[PDB]
Amino acid sequence: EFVPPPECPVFEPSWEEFTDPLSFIGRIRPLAEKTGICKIRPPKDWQPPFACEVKSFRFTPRVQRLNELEAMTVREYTLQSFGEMADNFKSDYFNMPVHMVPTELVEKEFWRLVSSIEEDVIVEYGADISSKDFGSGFPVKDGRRKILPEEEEYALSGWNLNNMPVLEQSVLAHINVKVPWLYVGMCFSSFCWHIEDHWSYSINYLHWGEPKTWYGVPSHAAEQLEEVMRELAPELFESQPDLLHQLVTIMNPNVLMEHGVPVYRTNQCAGEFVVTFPRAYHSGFNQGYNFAEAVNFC
Ligand SMILES: C=CC(=O)N1CCCN(c2cc(NCCC(=O)O)nc(-c3ccccn3)n2)CC1
Ligand SMILES: [Mn+2]
Repeated sequence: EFVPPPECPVFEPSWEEFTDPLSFIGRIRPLAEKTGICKIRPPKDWQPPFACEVKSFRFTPRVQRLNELEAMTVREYTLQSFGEMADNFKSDYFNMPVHMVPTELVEKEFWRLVSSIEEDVIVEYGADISSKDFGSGFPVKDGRRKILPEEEEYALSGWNLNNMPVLEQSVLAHINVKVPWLYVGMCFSSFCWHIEDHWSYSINYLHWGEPKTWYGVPSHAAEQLEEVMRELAPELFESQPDLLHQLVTIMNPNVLMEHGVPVYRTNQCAGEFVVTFPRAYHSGFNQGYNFAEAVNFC
């Protein structure tokens, strides 16, 4: 009986507030930093077109076994062929059309399978595809793809993830002499509990497809989550550094909540932004075939 965590804040900025992402995130910060994650719905007219080279988009997804940690004790696809596989998997698993499966049912079934010792569900995830390989999901004035006059406002938009500031201030940067990543998801494909490198911000955009479910923990409960992890994670991974342990830190949010860790959830739909604040532990899974883009900013 999985209990859905409370909903994270959702913001619907007007066209005035939507003029600058960094200004908007700083003003919603007093609330969103207390929940770890937040969702931002752009104005209804803001619809960036999909600019990925779909004709050339090929990738080999990684294999995910949902119950790999509880059990302790691949084809190359195009975007079309992966989606046909993703839709056939979900429609066969739930025995109904893909768009008719309630998001609460996929959520309850995902967490049952993760801890299931009898059912071994295996899915695939097109994870960590660089935007340099086939182009960003957003229009970019890089001269390698045709940008129409109606699309130029999106190539120059501050909410275009390619236009987010990524350079961190340091003395090393002045003594010296990032790009968004793409995620093609299917039903039950997931990412486990982790924080971004250098406790960085991260913004995620779902270009199209089925929703992506998120779980977020505010930064003021980061040490409590890490303590709960060490107490409940397998002992063979107890001594591993964070950069490696984060690869195998899948945990039911109700287990964290039972130990007093505040967890917030949300369903990121197509065309919606999710922002993760510094040192906000987050995890989640995809409701079905979708396409997401994410970048770290500061
Ligand atoms: C956390 C490890 C993890 O579960 N995986 C599998 C899932 C895909 N992938 C991801 C995904 C992700 N965010 C989800 C975005 C989305 O899927 O839309 N963040 C990272 C990451 C890794 C190191 C440092 C910072 N971030 N890696 C690779 C490792
Ligand atoms: Mn990440």
